[PDB]
Amino acid sequence: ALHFLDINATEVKKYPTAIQDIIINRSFDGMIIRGVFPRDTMEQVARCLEEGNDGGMKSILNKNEEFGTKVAQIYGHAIVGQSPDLKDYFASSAIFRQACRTMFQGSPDFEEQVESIFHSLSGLPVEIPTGPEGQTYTPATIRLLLEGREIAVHVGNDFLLMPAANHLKTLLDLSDQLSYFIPLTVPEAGGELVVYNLEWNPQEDLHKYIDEVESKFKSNQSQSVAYAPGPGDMLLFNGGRYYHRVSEVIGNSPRRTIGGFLAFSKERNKIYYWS
Ligand SMILES: O=C(O)CCC(=O)C(=O)O
Ligand SMILES: [Cl-]
Ligand SMILES: [Zn+2]
Repeated sequence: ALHFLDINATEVKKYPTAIQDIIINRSFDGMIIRGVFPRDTMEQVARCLEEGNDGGMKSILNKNEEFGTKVAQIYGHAIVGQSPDLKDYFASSAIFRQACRTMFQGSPDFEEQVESIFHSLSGLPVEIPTGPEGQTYTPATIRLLLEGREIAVHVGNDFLLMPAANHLKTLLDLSDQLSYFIPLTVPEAGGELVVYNLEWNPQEDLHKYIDEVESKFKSNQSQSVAYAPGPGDMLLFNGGRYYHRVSEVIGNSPRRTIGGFLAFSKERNKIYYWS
């Protein structure tokens, strides 16, 4: 039942209602957009991180050691699992934007490239949502997935019913939250995005959430598709509706991705993207 599209970033303007078709029409569920960022740009950013000349990106690195092998280490705080006050979230968001802008060196700039992609797929203006006191949300976060580590099965729409999304929920339309990511570094094997035909149910603590989803996902039978995008390719899929995960990274070479989420504004006149 799951349908994805394999298109190049040079033909995004040929699909002007893509985001509309996934969220509202539900005619197709995912999109793999090849060559959004060049391979050299992805190599240079990855090299900036591992060497430490990252514009202070390492200062907002969350090892997530309190969890198991079923989560990624993350550069900046992701909205998921944050406390409802968002004080730490908003401070890391500002550090992220600056450090990310520095690493990309406008070759192309991460924020404007991605925004021009979401705008090409909608025809609507693309913005990073603002907090209650005018603070910026982070446009994305960098997920570092080491050997033996994976991103455990979850569904995206569950996140907008959590206390951290209390303010953001009021800015968005009552519809499916899309999920996006672009690999910086890809592993030798593993680190695949496995998407299941299984759907989110409204009436059905991150440590508790991981254990709850896994126990319910255990019983249910579903169809699966696997995607391993290359460095610079965008994977824009209905992560809000469909249960998905990232398989165990095989080999010494780690998996590094820059991504987040996107959903329509209350009046469907704007696109909001964050992490
Ligand atoms: O690989 C990533 O960056 C996160 C994958 C994922 O679970 C998502 O995009 O929703
Ligand atoms: Cl998600
Ligand atoms: Zn996800």
